[PDB]
Amino acid sequence: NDLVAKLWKLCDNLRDGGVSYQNYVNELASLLFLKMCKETGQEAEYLPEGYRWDDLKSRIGQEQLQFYRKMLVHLGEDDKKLVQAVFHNVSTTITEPKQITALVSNMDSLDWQYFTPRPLIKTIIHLLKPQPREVVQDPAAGTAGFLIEADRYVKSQTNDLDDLDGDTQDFQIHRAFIGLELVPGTRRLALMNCLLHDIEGNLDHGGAIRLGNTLGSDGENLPKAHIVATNPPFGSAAGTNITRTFVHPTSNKQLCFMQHIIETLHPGGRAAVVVPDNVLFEGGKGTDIRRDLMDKCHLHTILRLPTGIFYAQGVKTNVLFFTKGTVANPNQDKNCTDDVWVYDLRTNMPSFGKRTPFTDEHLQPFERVYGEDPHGLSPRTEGEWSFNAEETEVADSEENKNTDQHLATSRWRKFSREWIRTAKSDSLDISWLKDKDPEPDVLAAEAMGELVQALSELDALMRELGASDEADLQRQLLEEAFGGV
Repeated sequence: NDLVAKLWKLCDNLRDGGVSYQNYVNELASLLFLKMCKETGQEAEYLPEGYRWDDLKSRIGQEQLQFYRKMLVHLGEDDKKLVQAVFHNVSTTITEPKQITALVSNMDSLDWQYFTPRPLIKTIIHLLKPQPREVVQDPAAGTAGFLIEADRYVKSQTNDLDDLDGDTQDFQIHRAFIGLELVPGTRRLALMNCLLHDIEGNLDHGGAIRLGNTLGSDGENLPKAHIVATNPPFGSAAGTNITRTFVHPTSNKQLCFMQHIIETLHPGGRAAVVVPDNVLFEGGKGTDIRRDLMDKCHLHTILRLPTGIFYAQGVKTNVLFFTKGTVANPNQDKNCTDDVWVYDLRTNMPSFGKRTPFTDEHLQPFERVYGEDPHGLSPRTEGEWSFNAEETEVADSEENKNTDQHLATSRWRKFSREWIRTAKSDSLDISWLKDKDPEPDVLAAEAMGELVQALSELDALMRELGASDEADLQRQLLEEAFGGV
């Protein structure tokens, strides 16, 4: 039915990927199984480390097809005969690298928004403190919200540019701010926004916001920047093909933006990037890119945002604050990150909505402890108990290990690089507070039952698709009977 039709659409990738109608189900079953094991929440018990859904899903292109082949072989040969019995003599018939990438991501988002809270924008620009002569970039301009605010901040510190010499004024008007938007419709609105804000940008490109793909040619043709404040798209984003090579090729749109942001920043540059929880915990290439970030950049602060502050809803978001290299050594290539400060402004927070609005008041505590230095070098000391932090349930995890009662309830805590490396296995999904009081492995299990049911039926349509010119004209003979009404 609905599930079978949904599985069918995916076979379109297999069809155009080199796969025959006879192996559709086989191809799908494999991927679905790996995907389900993850959804179960205990893939650690079924699949071997290094060969799980994230390891395949995060990769892209040929690098992905070859990994898939290597993974099919590794699974079909081992003593863990349990899983082995499912991948024994199993091999994919996919040849088109663009097709597998399209398939894995397609079902990854299978089932069983350019809005940013104003107070968040204000806060982000306030902590970045953009100065004149600094080029502020926005890879995902949208309606130019961050740029307009960055410009507003600069004007509020220079009497609307009047404290600066004409030449610097021209810089602020034509070169200080740059954006890039994929959707022409949105870019138009963004263009009108800057224009009425006296932000002319470069006439060669239409103005401050350029039209194009950050993950494409336009992305690398973009000029470097001193500052980057952006809220890239969530999910698998819109029609944005990753036709650009990165230090670590990925199928994760968000992790691609991160790689771009790390690249355009001048040495000593600084950025604030709004990201989803996935970016912090995703494995596979996700771990490589996160290690790359903490190598090439000095990630110093992580703000875990509440829920329901975005027009979306069930999206967990954060804000990473970091510097390209280090203030002392703007060109450092490695070990830039040492101590990472995290501020939990999510767990045990007032359910935000039109009733409970998210205001600047909710961000003042965090901005206080943060410091006045835009590079997060102002003196800091763990200890912040706002929004009833003391009445929040403390979680029992590595984060709170050997931690005293008072600190384990603080919304402001620091973690070392070695700790993140060891305990967290290089994951930035750091949390040490439990929120107040179905089931994954249970939902996944029942779900799998149905997929299996669907998969069988779907196979029949093939197994029983008696190849001949009979079904060709017999099927259209029914169409020869009109349709509808």
